[PDB]
Amino acid sequence: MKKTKIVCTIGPKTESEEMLAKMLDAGMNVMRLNFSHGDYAEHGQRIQNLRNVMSKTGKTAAILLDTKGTEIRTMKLEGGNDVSLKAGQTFTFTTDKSVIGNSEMVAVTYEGFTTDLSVGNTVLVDDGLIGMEVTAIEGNKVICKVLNNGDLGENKGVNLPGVSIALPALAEKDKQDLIFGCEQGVDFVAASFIRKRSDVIEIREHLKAHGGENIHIISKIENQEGLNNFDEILEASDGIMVARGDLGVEIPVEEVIFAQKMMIEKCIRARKVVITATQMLDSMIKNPRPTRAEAGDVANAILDGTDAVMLSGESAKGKYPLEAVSIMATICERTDRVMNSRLEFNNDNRKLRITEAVCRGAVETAEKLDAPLIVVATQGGKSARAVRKYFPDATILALTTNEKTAHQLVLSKGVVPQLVKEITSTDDFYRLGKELALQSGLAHKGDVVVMVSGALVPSGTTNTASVHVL
Amino acid sequence: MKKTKIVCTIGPKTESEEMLAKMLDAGMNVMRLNFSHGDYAEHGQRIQNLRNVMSKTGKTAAILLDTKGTEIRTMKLEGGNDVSLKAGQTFTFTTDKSVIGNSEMVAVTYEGFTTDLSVGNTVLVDDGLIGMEVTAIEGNKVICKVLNNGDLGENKGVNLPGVSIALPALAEKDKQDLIFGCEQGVDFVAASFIRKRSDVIEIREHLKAHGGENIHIISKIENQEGLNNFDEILEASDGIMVARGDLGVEIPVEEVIFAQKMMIEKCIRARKVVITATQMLDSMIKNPRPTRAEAGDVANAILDGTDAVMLSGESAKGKYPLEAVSIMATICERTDRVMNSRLEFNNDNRKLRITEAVCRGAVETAEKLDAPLIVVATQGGKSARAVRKYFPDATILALTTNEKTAHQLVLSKGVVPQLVKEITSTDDFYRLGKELALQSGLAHKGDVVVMVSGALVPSGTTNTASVHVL
Amino acid sequence: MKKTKIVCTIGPKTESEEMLAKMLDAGMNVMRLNFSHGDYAEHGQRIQNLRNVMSKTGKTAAILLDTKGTEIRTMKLEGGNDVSLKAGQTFTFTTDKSVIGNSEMVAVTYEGFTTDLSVGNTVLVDDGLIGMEVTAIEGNKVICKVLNNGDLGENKGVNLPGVSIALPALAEKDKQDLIFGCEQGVDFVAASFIRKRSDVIEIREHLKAHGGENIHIISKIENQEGLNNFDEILEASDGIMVARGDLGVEIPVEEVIFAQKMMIEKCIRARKVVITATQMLDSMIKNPRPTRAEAGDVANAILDGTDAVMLSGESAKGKYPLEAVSIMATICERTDRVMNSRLEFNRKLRITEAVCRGAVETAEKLDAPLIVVATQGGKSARAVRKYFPDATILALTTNEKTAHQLVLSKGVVPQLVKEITSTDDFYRLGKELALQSGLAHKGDVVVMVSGALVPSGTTNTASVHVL
Amino acid sequence: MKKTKIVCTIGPKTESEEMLAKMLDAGMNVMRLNFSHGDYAEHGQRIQNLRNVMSKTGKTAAILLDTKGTEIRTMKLEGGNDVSLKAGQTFTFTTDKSVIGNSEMVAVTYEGFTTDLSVGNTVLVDDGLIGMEVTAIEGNKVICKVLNNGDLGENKGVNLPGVSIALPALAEKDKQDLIFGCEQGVDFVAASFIRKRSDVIEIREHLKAHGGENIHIISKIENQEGLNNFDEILEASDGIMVARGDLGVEIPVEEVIFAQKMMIEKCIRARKVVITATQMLDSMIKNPRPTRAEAGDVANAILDGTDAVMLSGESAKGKYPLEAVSIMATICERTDRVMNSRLEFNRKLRITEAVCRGAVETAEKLDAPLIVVATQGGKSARAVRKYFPDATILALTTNEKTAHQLVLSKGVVPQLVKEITSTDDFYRLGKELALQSGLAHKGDVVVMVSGALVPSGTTNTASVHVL
Repeated sequence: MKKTKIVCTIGPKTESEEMLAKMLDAGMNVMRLNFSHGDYAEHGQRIQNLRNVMSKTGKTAAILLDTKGTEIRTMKLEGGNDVSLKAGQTFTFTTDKSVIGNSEMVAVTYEGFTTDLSVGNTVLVDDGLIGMEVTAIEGNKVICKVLNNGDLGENKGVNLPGVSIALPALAEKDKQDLIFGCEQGVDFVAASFIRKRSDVIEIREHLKAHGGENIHIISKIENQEGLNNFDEILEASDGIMVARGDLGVEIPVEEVIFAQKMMIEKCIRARKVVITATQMLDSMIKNPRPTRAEAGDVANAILDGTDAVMLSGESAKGKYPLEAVSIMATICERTDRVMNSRLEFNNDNRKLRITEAVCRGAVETAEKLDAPLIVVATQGGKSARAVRKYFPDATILALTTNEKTAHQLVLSKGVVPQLVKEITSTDDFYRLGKELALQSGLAHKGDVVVMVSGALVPSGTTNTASVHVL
Repeated sequence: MKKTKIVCTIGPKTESEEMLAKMLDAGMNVMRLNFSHGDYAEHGQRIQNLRNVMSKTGKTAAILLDTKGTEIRTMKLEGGNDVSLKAGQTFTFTTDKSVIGNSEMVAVTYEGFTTDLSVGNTVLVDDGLIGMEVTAIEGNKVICKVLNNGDLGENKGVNLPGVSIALPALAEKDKQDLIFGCEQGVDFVAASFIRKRSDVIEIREHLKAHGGENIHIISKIENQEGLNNFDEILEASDGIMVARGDLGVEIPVEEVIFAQKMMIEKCIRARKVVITATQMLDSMIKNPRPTRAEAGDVANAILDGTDAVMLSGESAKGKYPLEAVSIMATICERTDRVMNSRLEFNNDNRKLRITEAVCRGAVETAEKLDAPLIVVATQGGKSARAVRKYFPDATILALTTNEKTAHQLVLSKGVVPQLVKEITSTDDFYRLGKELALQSGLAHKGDVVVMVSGALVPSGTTNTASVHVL
Repeated sequence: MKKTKIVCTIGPKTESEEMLAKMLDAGMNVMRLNFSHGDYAEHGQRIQNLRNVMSKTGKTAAILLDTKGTEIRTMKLEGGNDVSLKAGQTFTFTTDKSVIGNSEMVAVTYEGFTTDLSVGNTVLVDDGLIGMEVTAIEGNKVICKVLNNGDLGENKGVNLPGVSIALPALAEKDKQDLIFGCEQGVDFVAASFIRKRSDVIEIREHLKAHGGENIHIISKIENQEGLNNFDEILEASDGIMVARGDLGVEIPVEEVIFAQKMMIEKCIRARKVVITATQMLDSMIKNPRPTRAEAGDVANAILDGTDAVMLSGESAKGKYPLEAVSIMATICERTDRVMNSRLEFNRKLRITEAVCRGAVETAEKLDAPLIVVATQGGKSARAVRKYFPDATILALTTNEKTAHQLVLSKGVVPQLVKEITSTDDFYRLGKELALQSGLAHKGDVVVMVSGALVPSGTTNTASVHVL
Repeated sequence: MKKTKIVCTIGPKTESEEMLAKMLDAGMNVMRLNFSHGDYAEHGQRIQNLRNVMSKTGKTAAILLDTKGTEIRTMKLEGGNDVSLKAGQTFTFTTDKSVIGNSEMVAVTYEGFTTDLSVGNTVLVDDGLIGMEVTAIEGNKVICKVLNNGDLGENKGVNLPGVSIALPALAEKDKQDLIFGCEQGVDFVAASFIRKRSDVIEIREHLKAHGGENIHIISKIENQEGLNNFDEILEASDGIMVARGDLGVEIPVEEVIFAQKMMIEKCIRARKVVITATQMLDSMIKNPRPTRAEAGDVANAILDGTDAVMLSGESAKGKYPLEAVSIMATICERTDRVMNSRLEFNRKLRITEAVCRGAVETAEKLDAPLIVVATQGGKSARAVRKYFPDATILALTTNEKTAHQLVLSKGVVPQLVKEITSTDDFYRLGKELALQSGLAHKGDVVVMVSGALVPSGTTNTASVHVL
C-alpha cells in the first residue's frame, strides 16, 4: 500500500456520501475545504457526509479547513474591457477603490500600497504577466513605468517581490471561518499567504480562544516574503503547504524547485507534516489522464520526501475526480516503493536527543530484522512523527486514545492510526500492540514488530523500543 | 560555469553566423540538425556557418545529425475532414495506401501492420488520444473495437505497445542523410525510433562504409520496444537520447520518470553520454519565459545526472531562441552548483578495473586537495568520460590531438576539450597540462591540479594519476 | 574503577578471613581453589572464610573449583638420582608402574601409553626438554630414540603433540571433587586438560546428577588436542580458561599468542566468559614487584578482550600476595581505561544481539555512565558486555547463583533484588538502584535492557531514562 | 617472506664472515655495533667482515652504531664487598670519585649530582632495588634516607625519576665514536640516553661537521626525561629505538607497554623508522629456544607496528645466536602474515600522503603483490610503508646510503639502479626489475609511485601496470 497521503479538495461533484466513499477507496486520506468559496451550510454538510461515511465504513480520514487569506488585486476597468499596456508607458495605481480603471490607471484593494512600496520597486500584475517599476509615489497613487507589453483585465493578482507587505494575517471572514472550524472540530487549518511568524501566532491565538488549541496549523508558503521567513514560520507552525505555482510568480524560476526541496527537507528534520500543492494534476480538470510532465513532477515531490500531495480543482470541480485520485494513488505507490530509509541522526534539538536516538534506533532495528511493522504508542502524535522522520520501509501502526491525534496522523507519511480504549502500562502496550498488529492484517504470525513508546515519562518524549515476534 | 551541456536544434531563425555566435555565448554546446526537414543545401549551410563562427571566435562546438527514422501513421480522410469515433464501434485499418479513410476505416503506411499484430493487441492513434483493440485480422485489414471517444484527423501517429514492430532501422532517405553526415564530418548521429540492437549495428555498418567509423551513435529511446531492449541498445551505442514525450505514449504514465532515471544511471555507469530531450522548455516556442513545471522537470533531469539537455522547437522555429538557451543555461548552472561527486566504484567490466580505479582515485584526490581542475590526456575521449562518471566538482580539461575527439567531448558533462599539437611523454604531458591549465583561466598559481593519462599502454586504458601545483 | 575481573588462587598465606577481606579490597573478584592439592577440610574452610567475609562486609565474590585432571608423567629413578640421556640413544618407556627407571628405561603413569602411540610419533619429557621418537612398541614397552641431550629426573610431564590421548575426562578423584563442588554450591568448575567435546559432556552430566546443573563449566585449554577441538569444546562449555604456559609446551612457540587471541575473540563472540591464566605475575612469588614483561603480557591479554586474569602461586603460596593483586588491579584499571566499544554486529539470537548492540550504541551516543540489565540466568548482562561498553553494567537479578557468576564477567556489577514484577517496575527500581549504587547521579542518562513478554534467554527491550 | 626487519648486535661469536653469512640467511637485516665495549679495531673488522660477505653474496644489510652514552653509577666499596642497607637509615652520596664506599656512604660518577637534586627528590639504586629520599645537600654530598632494605654492590645504576639531569648529550668518548661512524660510512647512529631535543641537535651538528650529514639518527628512549620530551626528540630525529627494559626502571610498570605503543604509533605517523629493543629473546643467551612470554612480547611489538626488532646479547655473546635469529624471523613471518593495511589518512606533505595512501588502497583493490617506488632519500618508500601495505615495497634508488638505510624499514626491498631519466623510463625499468626480483610475475598488477617535475621530498604520481 502507498505511504504518501492524498489531500482532496471537495466540491459539488465529490461532496456526496457515495462519492466520498469512492474517493476514500481510491486513496483519499484528507478532505480539504477551500473556504475561498461556499457558505457554512455547504461546508457543514460536507463535514457531516464524510463523518457519516467514516462511521458506516469504519475508515478514518482528516478534515482540513483552508483559509481564503489576504492579497492585493487590481479592480474594475471601463466597460469591463481589457486594455493593452505598452512597454515604456506610464501607468498609475490608486488606493481609491471607487476609481474605474483604463489603459492609464487602475485601483487596487490594498490601502497600504503607497506605504509599503518605494521608487525602484517592481510591481507584477496577473501572475507576473505584466511587470512595472515604481517611478514616483504621491498621495494615494503609485506611478510606474511598464516594462513589457501585456493586456490588463479586471481583478488580477498583484505581487511585490523584494517588499514586505503589512497585510493582516486574517480578514474578518477568515476569523469567522476559523470559529466555524473550531465548532466543527476540524483536524487542520491551512492558512493562506503566511508571510511571517506573527501571522501564525495570530491564527494560533484565535484558535485557542475558541477551543481549537489542539488543531494543527499548516502554513501555506506562497510568496517570496513567506519563503524568506520560512524558518520562523516553520518553528511557529505544526506543518507546511508548499504552494509551488504561487511561489513561482515572485522568485526566479530556477529557484522554485530548490525552495520546494529545502522546505520539505526542513519539515522532515522538524518532524512536521509537509504537503506539496498546486499544479499537481491540473490537466485532469478536463482530461481523464494526466501528462507525463505532471506525473514526473508529482513523483519527484514524493522522492523529495513530502508527507502528502494535494488535489485542488482536479477533485473539487473537475470532470474526472475519481480518475485523478486513482492515478495519484498509483503514482504514490509506484514512487514510495523505491524509496529507502534515511538513517542519519539529523538531530538539532538537544531536548529531543533521547526521542531521536530511540526512534532512529527502532527504524534501524526494524530494517535489520525485516520487521514489516513499527507499532507506536502516542498521545499527541509526536512518537509516530518521530519514527516517520527516518522513512522506515515498515508501516507505522500508531495506537492512541486521543481522537484528534488519530485523525491528524492520517496526514503523516506511512502512518496507520488506530484509536484504542486505553494503555495502562508498557507490558500492556506490548500485549495490545501484538493483537492489533495481527488484526490490522499488516503483519502475520512469525513477523517481527518493533514497538516504540514512552515509559515513566510524560507525553512528548519517546524512550523505549521493544522487539516482539507475533 | 555550468557543467551540463546544451544541444540546440537549429532552424531558420537561428542558422545565421550572427545568431550562432549569440547561441554559443548563451550556452549552446552542440548544434542539432533535425533531418525530418530541410534539404542538403540548408543543412550544409548551417554546418558551414557554425564552422565559420568556430574558426573566427576559436570557440568549440559539436554537430549532431538527427535521423527522421521510421514510424507507423494513418493517412488521408474523406475531404480531409475529421471524423468522430465512438467507443464500442468497429473500426478497420488497411495496408492499402490508396484507400481514403472515413468514420469506419483508414489506411496506414506500414504493410507489416497485419503481420506484427494479433487479436487482443491494443492500437493507439494520435499520441494515444484514441485506443482500440484488435478483434480480427483478415487479408490486408486489421479490424478493431474502439475503446474511447475521439476525433480522428489525417496523418496521425500509430503506437503498438506490447508488440515488436519489424520496421527497418533506416529508410532510403535516412541512408542518404547518413552518407551526407559522413561527407560533412559530423561528430554525432542521433538515430530515431531505435527498437533493438540490430538497428544500431545496421547504422554502424552504414557509417563504416562511408568513412564515419569515428562518428558516435546516439540511440533515441522513444517507445516501449526500445525501452525493453535498452541494455543491448546501450551496449551497441556510444550514447542515448531519452525522448520522454514519445516514450510516455506507450508505457504507463507513472513509469516514465523511472525509465528516465534508470536509463541515465546506466549511461553514467557505462561511461556513455546521455541527452534528455523533448518537452523541456516547449512553452517558450511562444512565451519569453518558461513555466515553473518546465524549469523543475529540466533541473530534476540534471539531478538525475544527464550529460546534456536538448532544445527542439524552442531554438529551431520558436520566437525566443536566445531567451530559451539563456534560461536553460541558468537552470544548468543553478542545478550543477549543488551536485556532489559520486565516489562509489560502480565497476562492472573487469577489463576496465584499472581505468576505473585510477579515475575514481583521481576524483577522490582532487576533492581532498580542493583541486579546481582535472587535466586528462585522451586520444578517443575514454579517459575524460571515465573521470566524468564520478561527477567531479573539478572541471575536466581534456587534452587531445584528435579533432573528432575534441568535438565529441563537448557533449560530455563538465569537460572542456583542448586540441594540442602533440604529447610525447608522461612528463611532457605534465609540463604542457600545467601551462594550459593556467592559460585556460580555469586554475591559477598555487592551485592543485590532478593529471590523468595512460603511460606505456595503448589507447583505451587510463593507468596514471599525478598531482601538481601550478 | 577497573572492569577486568581478577581470579585469585587462595592458599595458606591468603585463606584467613583477615587476608580475604584485604584481597577483595585490593581487587580480587573470584576465589580459585586448586584441587591439585589440599583436602576437603582445607577447601571447605576457605569457602567458609570467604562467605563469612562476604556476609560481614556485604562484598560479593564468586567461587571457582579447579580440577586436578589427568596427565602422563614419568615415575621413579634408581636411588632417586637423575640420569643423563644422550642424543641418539635408545630409551624405553614402560606402563608397568612398579619399574624403577635408569638411563635406559623409566615407567609412566598412563596404561594406554602403548595403545595411543605409534612408530614415528614424538615423545616430549619434562616441559619438552627431552624429545624422542617412537621406534617400536612391544607389549608394555614403547621403545624410542632420544633426539637431544638432557637430564631426566623423577615424576616429569610427558607430552604427545599430534596424538590423541584416550585419557578419561575425569579421574575418580575429579568425580569426587566435582561432587564436593556441588555440596558447596560453587559458582564455577574449571576442568583441567579438556581434550574434546565428550569430556565437557561427561562433566555436564556428572554435575547434573549431583544437583550442580546451574554450575558453569570453564574448559581449560592446555594442550594441542584441546586447541584443535576448541570450537566444539567452547560450544559445550560456559567459558574458557586459556592456560598459556601449558599450551606453549605442545604447539610451536610462535602460535601461542595467536591461540590466545583466537580463543578470547571466539569466547567474546559466543557471549561466554574467558579467563587468561598461567605465567601472569609469577616473579612476584619471590619479588614485591613484577617484571616489565609480565605487566605487558597481562595488559595485552586485557587489550585482546579477556573477561578476567588469574593469579596462581602469586596469591596461593607467594611472599607478596596483596602486592600481586594490587599491581594486577592497577594494570587492569590502566588498560581498561583506554579500551573502546566494539559495535560490530545464531539466527535464534538475532533479536538479543540487535537490542544489546543498539543499547550500547545508544548509551555511548548519550554519554550514559550505566547500562542497567534485568537478568535471570545472566545472558542479557553477558550479551551487553560482548560490545565492550564504556558504561558499567548494573545487572539486577533474583537468582543468587547468577549474581555470583556475573562477578567473573567484564565490567558487570551484579545486584541481588527481591523481585521484578513488570517492565515499568524494572525501570522504577533500576533508576533507584542506579542512584543508590553511586555509579550514576541525578541528571545522568541510563539505558535499561530487559526481556518483556518473553521467557529467559532472550533480551528484547531497551529504554532510556534520566535519573 | 617477513616484512619486519631484524637488528642483530654482532659480537665475538657472530663476527666471522662465515657466521655473518648464516645470520643474513636466517633473517638478519641490520648489524648493530654496541660501542659500550670493543675498540675501533674490533668494530672496524666487523664492518669489514659484513661488507666482504655483502660483496661476495650480493646480499644487502645496514650498519648501525650504538653509542655508550652517559649515566650515573655508584662506585667502589671497601674491600669490594657488598654492604647491607637498612630501611630508615641515613645514607650519603658524594661526587668525590676517590671515596671508597661502605654501609654509610658511596661515591657516584656524576659531578652534577649535588646540583641537579633537591631536598625531597627520590634516588633509585641498582635498577630501582633500593629507593632513597634526599634529606639535605651540603657541599659535595647528597644526604638521604633509605626507603627499603637492600644489598648495595659496586658500580650500580642510579636513576632520578622526575628530575632533569644536566648530563651532556655526548661524552668525549661518544664524540670520538661518532667520528669513527663517519669514517666508516655507517647507515645509522643510535644515541643512548637521549633526554631532550638539544641532545639530538648536538649529534646532528657533530655528524654534519664530520661528513655524516646523510647518517640517520635513531634516538634511544630509555628514561622518564626522554619519554616526557618524546615529541620534540622524534621531530629532531630520523627514528626511535624503544628500550623497554631501561624505561621500566624509571616509570610506573603499568605505563611501559603504553609508552611503547604510543612511541611506535607516533613514529609510524611521522614516517620515521622505529626499533623495539631490550628484553626480546634474552633467555636464548643460555637456552636453544625462547619462552612463551618472550615470543608473545615480540609478536605484540610487531602488531603494535614496529619497523624492526632487535637482538642484543642473544646474538652478540650468547650460546645460540643463529637459533635466536631463526626463531625471531619465524615470529616475524607468522605475525606480519596476519596484519592488515591501515588506510586512514603537515600541510606541506598533504600531496605525498594523498598519493601514497591512494597507491596502497589501489594496490589492495587490484591484488597487486608489489608497489615499486622511485626514491632518492627514501621518503617515498617510508611514506608508502606508513599504511602497512600487504604488497612488498620495491624501492629503486641511485643513492647507496638510501639503499642501505631502507633495509631497516618494514616490508621494503631496496634495489640500487644506475639512473632513472624520466617517469616513463621509471615504469619501463620498474616492470623489468619487478619481474627480475621474483616478487611478481607475468600478469600481476604493480602500482608504481614516484615524484614527477618536483624535487626530492615529495611523492606526487601513482601508476598501475600489468607485468
